Amino acid sequence: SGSEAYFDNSKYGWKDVYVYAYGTKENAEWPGELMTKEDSGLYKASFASSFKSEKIIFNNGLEKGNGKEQYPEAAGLSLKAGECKMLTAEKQWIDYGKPDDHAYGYTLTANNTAFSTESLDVKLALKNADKGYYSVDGSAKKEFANGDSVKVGEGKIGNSKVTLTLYATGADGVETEQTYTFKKTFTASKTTFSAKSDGHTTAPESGYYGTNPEMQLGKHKTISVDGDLSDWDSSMIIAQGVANDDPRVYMPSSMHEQPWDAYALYSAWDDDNLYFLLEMANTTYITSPEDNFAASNEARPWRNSIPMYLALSIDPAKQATGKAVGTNKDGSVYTNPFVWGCTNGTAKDGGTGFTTHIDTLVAFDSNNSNGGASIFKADTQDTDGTYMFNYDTRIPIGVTSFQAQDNKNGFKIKYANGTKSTSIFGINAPKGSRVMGDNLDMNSNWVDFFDEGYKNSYGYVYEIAVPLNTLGIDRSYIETQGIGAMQILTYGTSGMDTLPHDPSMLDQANLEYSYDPSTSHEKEDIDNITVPLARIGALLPDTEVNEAPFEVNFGANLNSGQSAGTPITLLAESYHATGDVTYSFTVNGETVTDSCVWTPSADGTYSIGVVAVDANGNKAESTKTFVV
Ligand SMILES: [Ca+2]
Ligand SMILES: [Ca+2]
Ligand SMILES: [Ca+2]
Ligand SMILES: [Ca+2]
Repeated sequence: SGSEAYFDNSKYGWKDVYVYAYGTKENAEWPGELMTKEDSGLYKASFASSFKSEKIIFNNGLEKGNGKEQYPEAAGLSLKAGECKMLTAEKQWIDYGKPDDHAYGYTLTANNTAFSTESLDVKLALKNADKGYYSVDGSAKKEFANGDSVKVGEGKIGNSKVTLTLYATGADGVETEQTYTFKKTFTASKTTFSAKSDGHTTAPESGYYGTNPEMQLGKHKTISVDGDLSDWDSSMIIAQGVANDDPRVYMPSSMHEQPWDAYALYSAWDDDNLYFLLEMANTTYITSPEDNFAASNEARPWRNSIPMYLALSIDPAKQATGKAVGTNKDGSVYTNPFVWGCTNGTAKDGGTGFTTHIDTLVAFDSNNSNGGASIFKADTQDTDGTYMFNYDTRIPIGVTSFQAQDNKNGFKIKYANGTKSTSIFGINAPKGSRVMGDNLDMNSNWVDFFDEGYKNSYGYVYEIAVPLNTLGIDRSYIETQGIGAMQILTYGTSGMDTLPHDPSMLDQANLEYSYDPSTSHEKEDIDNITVPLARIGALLPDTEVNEAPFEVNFGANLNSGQSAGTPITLLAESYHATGDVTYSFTVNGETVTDSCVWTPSADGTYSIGVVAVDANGNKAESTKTFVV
């Protein structure tokens, strides 16, 4: 009955260990209640079954300015009724058997840990027993004792799961098992590129992010601005983002808020229009369905009128900071820090500025009801050589009336539910656990949400046509000189998400919104774009292109440690190859079409490998250890 928390105090050295529980209930006023030092040396605390969902903070009880220590420093660690966990000397929150008197094998690495090394050394331990057994990827049971280790992932191909079951028997004779899952990740290098002349100071984000992936610069094609996506395909994506990286996810409990989650930007052009498709995701259905509003079509972006922006670079030399300029009826010049800000209903601070070069701002709104929608040009130079967006020359694209959807000067916009991508990658960690930077870490808990129940109707799409004559260009300019684009999303003023993604969208994501500390400050702060725009039509002249090399991801389908006579499938996949790839598998250097089966007869430690050669003689090799 209830739950248990254990604390390893061997490194902290606190004289008294306190535990503070908050969630379904609060055990006591901070610093909390005193944990019990056991014979194990561990400190233990127990919570009744009413404490159904809690977060745990360990501290030494002393006050600020008198030697206060605590862990974690911010949110607590998750503990639900029925669970039993321990904070290790290495500060890992790990399962520790169950809250009973049985024996259990456990790992000193947290369950479901991802890793990109060739193996993860997991230490094993026993609760209420002194001998156990383990099986890895269904291997024969093997003895183990406290301190022993298992090379999780060793010998395996990358991007694969590992299953590890620990068996234990206590003094009550109950045999128990604990099954653990780990993922070995593999990340191929991607061809990236950047040009100094655009004034960018932050590299384009990679991993799951990508700017102009595979040198996709959009495609020449007439697009039908309806709500239908049959005229687009993946090859036209110019900026790939990720799902569930919008600011709200970094708050302790902000999944009730409407998402602003940009997933992907596509572009095309003909002789009349520049075209865009924009994908937005809504993974609340999967992450937090208890939040009814957010995990519903009530969170569709056109529910209200929210500003959106396509920022373009037409003349590449011009650098517009976002500042805006205009003239009164009496001729006097005025300036604003952004084209829109505290404007009409919006009484909120915030905005997005630009270090990367832009000179044009397509300023529209999320339900296409703002009659003031405009295309601004930075056509007026400031004293510092920067350019300012001009109210006096703005091209109006707004509707005359919301019901007519009759935008001026040729601007077309249609929005709808839907999803063009067939995969929706994003981190699916428990609410409140998100950490700054985890969108750049390949060992975060990444999932394809289509494998967790995502549906096409969950997401949202916008299809947009901007007439070339409203940008001062033609098709030939796009295809020989090229331009840059970025989609910005807001929640009223400040940016929230961009494609290409910019880190200033999340540099303050965990700070508190001034009007409601449960929601993110990113709604109201000042963003500053420093990544490269996505190119359309052609590359900037001084572009340095980093070509990813031809490489291979190789390994076994079962973890090292199988039994003799077990068939072991060796697998290989290649990346960035030219034409036909020829694989050549070996065991101890002895050769054994993209895979092959190897049955070892005798025990021992083997070297498995593959050499891969493509049609231009490019070679890639991998060699790994497999033990039986
Ligand atoms: Ca269409
Ligand atoms: Ca996003
Ligand atoms: Ca920010
Ligand atoms: Ca912001």
